[PDB]
Amino acid sequence: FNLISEKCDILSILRDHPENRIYRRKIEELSKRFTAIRKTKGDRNCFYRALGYSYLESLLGKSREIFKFKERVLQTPNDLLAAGFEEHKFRNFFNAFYSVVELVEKDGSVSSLLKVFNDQSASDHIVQFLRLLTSAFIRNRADFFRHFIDEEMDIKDFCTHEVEPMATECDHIQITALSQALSIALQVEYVDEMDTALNHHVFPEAATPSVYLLYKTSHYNILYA
Ligand SMILES: *CC(=O)/N=C/c1cccc(C)c1
Repeated sequence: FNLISEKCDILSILRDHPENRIYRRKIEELSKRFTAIRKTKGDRNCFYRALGYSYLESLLGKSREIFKFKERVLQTPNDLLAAGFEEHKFRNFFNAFYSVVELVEKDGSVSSLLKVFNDQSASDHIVQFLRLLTSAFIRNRADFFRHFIDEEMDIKDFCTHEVEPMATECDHIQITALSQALSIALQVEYVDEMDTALNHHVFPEAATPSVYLLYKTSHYNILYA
C-alpha cells in the first residue's frame, strides 16, 4: 500500500502536523464532516492517481452507473485521435484503463481495485492514460479554456509541458478538464496554514459530488463523508 493507503480515522493525520495550532484547528473541523481518509504517495502524480481510484471505488456494485461509464470510456480513443495522438502510441495506456474498469464490473471488490492502484506498473499506465485524456480534452476545446481560464495562455505548450509528462503538478485547469472529460463531479477541501476558514470548491460548480479530496501540503488525499 505504498501508492494508496488503507483507510484511517481522520484525526490520525494530526501526527503529520504536531503542535501546529492552525492545522490542528482545521483537521478537528474536517473531522466533524468526514469520517475517514486514505493517503497517496507524493510523487507528482497524486491528483490523477487519487481521482482515478476514488471515482472507480464509488462505482462498485452500481450496475447502471458502470454500464454508462464503460460506454463513455469506449469513446475516449476518438477524443485522443481528434487531438493528434496516434493509436499505436496510446494503445497500451487505453487498454490498462479499460482493464481496471472491467475489474470494477467483474470482480467488484475494494481489495482487488486497491491492489491494481498499488501495482507500480498498472497504476502508472492508468495515470499516463488519464494525463493523455486531460491533454486531449483541453486541446480539442482550446477556445473554451482561453475564454474562461486565461486569454493570454499558450494551450499547446501548456499541455506539452504541464499535462502530458509524468510527475507534473496540477492546477484548476487540469482538474476542471479531467472532471469534464469523464463526467466526474468532485469536491476539493483546502487545508493551509493561514488563519482562515476551512473551505472547498466543487467541479463543476453545479454538482452533487461522487469524490471528495483533501488538498494539504501540495498533496491530494481521499476523504470519506
Ligand atoms: C499530488 C502530488 O503528487 N504532490 C506531490 C508534492 C508534494 C509535496 C510537495 C510538492 C511540490 C509536491
